Amino acid sequence: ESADLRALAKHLYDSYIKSFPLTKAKARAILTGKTTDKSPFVIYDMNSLMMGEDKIKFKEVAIRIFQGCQFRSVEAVQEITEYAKSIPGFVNLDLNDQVTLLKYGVHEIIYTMLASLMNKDGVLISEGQGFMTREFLKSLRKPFGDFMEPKFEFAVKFNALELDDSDLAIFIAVIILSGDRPGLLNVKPIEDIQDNLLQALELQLKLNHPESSQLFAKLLQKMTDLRQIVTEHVQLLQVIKKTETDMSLHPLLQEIYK
Ligand SMILES: CN(CCOc1ccc(C[C@@H]2SC(=O)NC2=O)cc1)c1ccccn1
Ligand SMILES: CCCCCCCC/C=C/CCCCCCCC(=O)O
Repeated sequence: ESADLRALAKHLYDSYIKSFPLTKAKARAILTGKTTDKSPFVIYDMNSLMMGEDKIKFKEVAIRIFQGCQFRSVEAVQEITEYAKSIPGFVNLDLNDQVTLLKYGVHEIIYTMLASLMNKDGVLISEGQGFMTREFLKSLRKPFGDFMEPKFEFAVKFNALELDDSDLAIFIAVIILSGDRPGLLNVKPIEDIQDNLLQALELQLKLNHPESSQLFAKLLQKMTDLRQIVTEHVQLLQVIKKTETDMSLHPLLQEIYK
């Protein structure tokens, strides 16, 4: 019954709000000019970068920026982990599979929600207090200058779908519930959950976006864009492990990366 699916949608939305302090609706109001939120400080060069610390509370610069993304992904992983536990049935699955769904789901989710913080020209940072331009990121030196560009490219295409947070909450849950992750022990109870999430997503997109033809199909097709984003990024991490042997990846992050 649709009623059961609407209640699942409400539930997931509610946990989403509770686990992610910076929603897309807040990101959007910061990026456009609404009076509900306050304007960010903009970092577009190395000198405004240094003024960013005397205003916002935040070793060559490209490295230090990179340590900033590191720290933020660790935080996102913590938030995603908190959100996963709220998805009905997730905590009743085998503990090894729970680790496995998170291990592979977490980055596809990060890049999905990172799109919420992006327009074609840059990305919100520091809980929306800052805005780091796309071009300042693309001008970083040799290995670092091109770690964000693919994420911007995805976000521009993904943001065209015009999903709002109640859409994303269900979509994020579908991602984490992927029974095709390598090494899963009991694929079948995972798929039963994902099939219920997919029904909830489908209904949600139909009621929330009644005029957007086949949005459901186009949203799932976006799942291959995420997969390729993850693969390019880990090959880029393997370059930096060797060219800066003096730099430390956060242990939560290197465990996710196998
Ligand atoms: C560009 N931003 C926003 C965060 O944007 C992100 C970019 C990449 C990732 C994936 C990380 S990157 C890494 O080192 N390993 C991962 O899993 C996660 C977030 C900055 C920049 C400076 C300070 C704070 N925020
Ligand atoms: C969901 C995608 C994960 C990345 C969100 C983007 C965060 C930008 C950089 C943040 C610096 C990390 C310190 C805490 C600030 C949270 C930032 C934010 O959510 O805007």
